[PDB]
Amino acid sequence: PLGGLSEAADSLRELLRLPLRYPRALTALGLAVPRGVLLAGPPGVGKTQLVRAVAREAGAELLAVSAPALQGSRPGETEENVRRVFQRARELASRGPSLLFLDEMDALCPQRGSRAPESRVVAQVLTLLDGASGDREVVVVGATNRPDALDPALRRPGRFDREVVIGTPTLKQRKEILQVITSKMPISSHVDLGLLAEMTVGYVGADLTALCREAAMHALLHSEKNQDNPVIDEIDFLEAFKNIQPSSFDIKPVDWEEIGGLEDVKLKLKQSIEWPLKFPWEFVRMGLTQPKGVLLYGPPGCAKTTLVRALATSCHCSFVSVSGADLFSPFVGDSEKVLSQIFRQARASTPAILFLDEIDSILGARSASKTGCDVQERVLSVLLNELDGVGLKTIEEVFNRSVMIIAATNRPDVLDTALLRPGRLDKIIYIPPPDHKGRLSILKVCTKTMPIGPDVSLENLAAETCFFSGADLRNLCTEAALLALQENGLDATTVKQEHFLKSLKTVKPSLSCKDLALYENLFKKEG
Amino acid sequence: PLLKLLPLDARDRGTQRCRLGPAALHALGARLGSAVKISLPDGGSCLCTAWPRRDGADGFVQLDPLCASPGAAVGASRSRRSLSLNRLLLVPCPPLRRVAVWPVLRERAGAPGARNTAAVLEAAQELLRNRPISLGHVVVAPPGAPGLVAALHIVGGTPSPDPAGLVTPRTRVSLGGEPPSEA
Repeated sequence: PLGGLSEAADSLRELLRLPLRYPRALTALGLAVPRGVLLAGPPGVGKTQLVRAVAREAGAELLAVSAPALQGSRPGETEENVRRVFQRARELASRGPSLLFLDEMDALCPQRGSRAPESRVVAQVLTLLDGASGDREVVVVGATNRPDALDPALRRPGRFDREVVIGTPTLKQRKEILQVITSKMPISSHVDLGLLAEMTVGYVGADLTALCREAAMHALLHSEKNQDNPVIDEIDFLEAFKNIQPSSFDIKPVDWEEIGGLEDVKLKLKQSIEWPLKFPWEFVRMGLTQPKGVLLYGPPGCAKTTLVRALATSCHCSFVSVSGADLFSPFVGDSEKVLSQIFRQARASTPAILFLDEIDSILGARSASKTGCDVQERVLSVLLNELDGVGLKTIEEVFNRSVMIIAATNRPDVLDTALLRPGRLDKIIYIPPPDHKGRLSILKVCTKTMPIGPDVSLENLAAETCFFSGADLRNLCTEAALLALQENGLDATTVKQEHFLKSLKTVKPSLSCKDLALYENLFKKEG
Repeated sequence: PLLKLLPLDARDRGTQRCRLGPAALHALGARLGSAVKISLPDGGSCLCTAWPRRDGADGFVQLDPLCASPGAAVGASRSRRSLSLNRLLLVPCPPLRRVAVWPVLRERAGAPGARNTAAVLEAAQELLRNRPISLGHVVVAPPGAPGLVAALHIVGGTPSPDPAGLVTPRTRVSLGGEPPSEA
């Protein structure tokens, strides 16, 4: 059946019933819609089975011809085979409910800059589709892995523009697909499928299929007598985990109780970000402003991402974050398209919240290396271009869904001033390291589940934890709990007061109290 | 008894007939060119024309599945399985006044539409000459056959051709055109 894919399945079934379910309206209003889609993603148990499922969801000829199964040796037989299959498609358009499909067109579609015959292939397939423009009830589903793997001159407007990626393997989808797979093969009755699922980050569905496959393989090769009713034990699944690697590739929920200190910044973020969403009509009856961009900064090491996620939690709004590791792929020209796609999903779930983490990593030095920083400034340009795209309308019923972008970092100069300019971002808030009281509160809240006892008094550590960080205190109490455990051994529930001090004199913090002043002064001069 | 099932050399492979040794021919006593309903051991009966073995041999049965059972065609080749004589039957053949068919067409890819029915009707009337067919059966066309037709799924039979029936040169062939029970 369908495994962890029904979301994109439903979305695409909508986008395709739109032309298919009502053909007697376009020319009725001169409204030729897009005709041709691109399913990009790791194929196998998903994409093609999905297109099957959806053509069924409507009723359509599953003409599932794998495109690389029609290659020709001499120029002329190839394009005529294309004529053949597209003629099948057209005489199908003479029929009722239907759909044309193919897969792995990438082999049949290199990119531009290549030799001559690719020109012939692409021009003649463009011919066939531009002829089918007049057909009745058929379209083309180019099924490939990565959209870039295709010819650009075929993704034009009025051409293969509706481009959708297969799903990304989320945990819920992981469990769904494991269940779907095992629905036809006997696995033991003691499987926490979600366990292996979370063990399989990056592993797409088909990878999981393969995992279970080789698992059962060594199950058979390991079971001896009852080789007919395999109780495929999860130990062999671990065995499989070993003998496998995944491909290339903040759902974690949080709460405000998990954080304390710097209540001013919390109240601020509550004021100028979430409250527009929770009181939009109130805002506009006030009509004060919608600050579209917000920037945050302090000393690096206060786990600011946690506060960002807490904000993302207290609103229920669709939240998406963007990191340099999520960004720094080995493809040049990919960062721009990535951030574009992210903002595209933003405007897709138009009430969205987007967040750029460590923009220093997202955008490095401006001109430190004065010759090899071209694509970074190109990302800068495309970013600036997409930024002022958030300019909405409806000045002084109140429907206006914008995406208030927030970012945060600690290296101010490394950024570009035009971003900070009040044309794009006009709110920059300071995240100073906690005071004595903030350290007290952070200790209390990070300790509220640690092994504690009778001799605890956090105020003394507070007096001694000046010029620390939150992560500093957290690592401190963790290693101290380690000491407490190993001292009295495993079987122990007691507590201490001093091994914390010892860990203190082991772990030395950002004691300077000067670099914070540097960042603060620089930011304050930067806005 | 029990009979082996050799493959089929080219000459026969063209036409419909099925060869057989004079032993079994004496058994069921059919003169020649008769009909023999054959039930494949893989589900789906078949119908063929009788013709004696070339060399008075014994116990072997080469056959060709022209008048097949739907989809069960290829199940006739590529085997070494036996075939018990009881799996064959002599079937009476009436002259079958009028018939009615639903044809596929050959993929003359490049010109479909309105299909000049005189053409397809002539070709079908050709491919059905003097053959015995039994209702509920495909009739493939031989390779490199002329014309356009490539299938004659058999539906309408006037004197109820349930066992089988012989289409004669003076039999109406109504190109009815009702694809039956497509599932």
